[PDB]
Amino acid sequence: EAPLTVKSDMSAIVRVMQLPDSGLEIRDRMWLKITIANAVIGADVVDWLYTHVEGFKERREARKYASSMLKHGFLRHTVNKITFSEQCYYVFGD
Repeated sequence: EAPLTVKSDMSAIVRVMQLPDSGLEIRDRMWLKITIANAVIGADVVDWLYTHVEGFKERREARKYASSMLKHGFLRHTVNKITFSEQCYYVFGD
């Protein structure tokens, strides 16, 4: 299992996914049948956590961690501030 589980340093989690050798990779993705130079959103961030590592009960606990990861401010959305969603392709933040 990945070097994480679920309670790993939120900042450490986002950092991992960012790593070009994590599995998710945040820089290039596909959506709507197009190609973007920076996409992932909580949706992908999740599929990764669960994929790369694990520890969450189910899709619930999983989505719970991802959301908590975004709120922390480790992710950037296109809304008022952040407010997780996992629907509108987003990009890490800082």
